[PDB]
Amino acid sequence: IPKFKRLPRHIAIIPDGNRRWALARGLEKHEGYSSGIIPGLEVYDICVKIGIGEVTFFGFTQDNTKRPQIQRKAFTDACIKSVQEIAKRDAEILVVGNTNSDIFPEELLEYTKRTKVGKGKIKINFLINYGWYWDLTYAYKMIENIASAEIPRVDLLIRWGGRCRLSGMLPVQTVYSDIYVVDEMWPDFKPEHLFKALEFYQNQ
Amino acid sequence: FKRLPRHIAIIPDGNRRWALARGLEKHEGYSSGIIPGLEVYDICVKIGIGEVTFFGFTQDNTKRPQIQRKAFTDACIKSVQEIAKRDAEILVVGNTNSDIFPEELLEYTKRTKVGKGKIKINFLINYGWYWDLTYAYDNSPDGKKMIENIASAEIPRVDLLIRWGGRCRLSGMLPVQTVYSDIYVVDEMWPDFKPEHLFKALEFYQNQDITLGG
Ligand SMILES: CCCCCCCCCCCCCCCC(=O)O
Ligand SMILES: [Mg+2]
Repeated sequence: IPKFKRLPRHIAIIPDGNRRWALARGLEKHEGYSSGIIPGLEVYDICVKIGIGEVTFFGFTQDNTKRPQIQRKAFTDACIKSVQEIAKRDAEILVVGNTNSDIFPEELLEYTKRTKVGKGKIKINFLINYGWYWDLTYAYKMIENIASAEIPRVDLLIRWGGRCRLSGMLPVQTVYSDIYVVDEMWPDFKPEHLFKALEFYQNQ
Repeated sequence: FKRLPRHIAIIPDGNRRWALARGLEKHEGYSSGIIPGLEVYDICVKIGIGEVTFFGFTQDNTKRPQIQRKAFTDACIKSVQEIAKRDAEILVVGNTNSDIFPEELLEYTKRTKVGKGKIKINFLINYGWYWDLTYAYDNSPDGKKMIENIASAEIPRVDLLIRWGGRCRLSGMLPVQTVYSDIYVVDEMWPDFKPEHLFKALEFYQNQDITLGG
């Protein structure tokens, strides 16, 4: 672990590339997501270590639910497991997303209010059945009243899978965010990816 | 080009750093930012891009020193006036309820056809993301309204955003329209614009895998 001069208060993670990763290894499109769980744990461990205040994970969106059922099952199960495995660890967990839906997993409903609030420990947010449109129109003041109001400004956003876009992640919080793209697919996560992103951030 | 974006956003950043690096004062770069805009336009009209939105300046850019605000305001006025000469449908979006908004651009705050028109050129002039979103929270009876009633409502979704000056960020440009926008960063400052910059950005967009969804 290298020594850092600047550190971002809030990191956003877009863990994209799961399907392409599976295809490139001769697996089915849906068989990459489960390999996304441990990388989530690695990012958590490294963040708690260097003392990052807040991390927001892109879980899945209402747009992602329009993908085939065998994929939706895979990334929903992968997301559920990811939250549960971070629940085990010492973290203030919040899940933001449209609960008023069959699609939202019952397992995660208990995290839609921040657990272990004000214990002076890292905050980990998950976007689960999230939509930018759903988020903004949640208001009915407004900026304070958006669904994602508890999630503050994003300083550094890191996306895996080589695509440079927000895919509708936190339009309000990301307005000024520095974006770092990793070309490697999420399941091919290396600690070097995160370190190189933190190096990019401190050079601003 | 096989694929073309319907709507390109331009963040013409790097003017001050470009000036400094040529032993000029910070404020003296912006005027060298006018012609590059004209070049982007010509190329966009040539290949038949439907819509281009230029980031002019924000309500945040007005907090900068007065010698700089003067310069980039004048550069923007001149850019619009020079595009107004050509064949474009021109719109300016920004907070007109302010001293800071240039009187010279008030007439363009409703889309204005000039020459043969066709291509839509937008300018963000005294723009702010917070102003844009809250514009809807005026007298909108529901949420289905708000999105349709944001200040920038007339500006549709952005397909490709190209930013000069080597920084990968939106700087609060059209948060609603940029949710799915592919972002291409040119390392060179805006005044150092070469056609190759735009052509590479259009290659990047063409090269995107359409199987992958949003
Ligand atoms: C929550 C951290 C670990 C999650 C493990 C993988 C399952 C999450 C699903 C990944 C897809 C989300 C990113 C898609 C981006 C896009 O829509 O373009
Ligand atoms: Mg700048």
